[PDB]
Amino acid sequence: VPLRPMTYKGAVDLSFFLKEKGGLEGLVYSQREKEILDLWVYHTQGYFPDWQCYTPGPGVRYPLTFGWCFKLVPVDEVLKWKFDSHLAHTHMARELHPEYF
Repeated sequence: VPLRPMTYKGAVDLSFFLKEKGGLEGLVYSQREKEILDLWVYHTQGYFPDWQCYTPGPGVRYPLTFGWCFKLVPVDEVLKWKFDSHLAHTHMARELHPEYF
């Protein structure tokens, strides 16, 4: 498909797709593993890969983009992808760090 920007509408439906149909959930996070993912999504769905960002360490990393419903939790610093459907409702990345926005 053609080329388009991530949108909340889109982000949400995506968050679903991946959860619902396959294993991102609980996947150890990594730089490349992210990146790969980006493109993948892109090739898959023509989203310009500039929307997959999370808040900085320590602890739980919150997706920057409102409506992308995955965060990165620690293991016991090591991060695993986790799905959470409330980040559809709460834009955590925002109260935590309104500076960027």
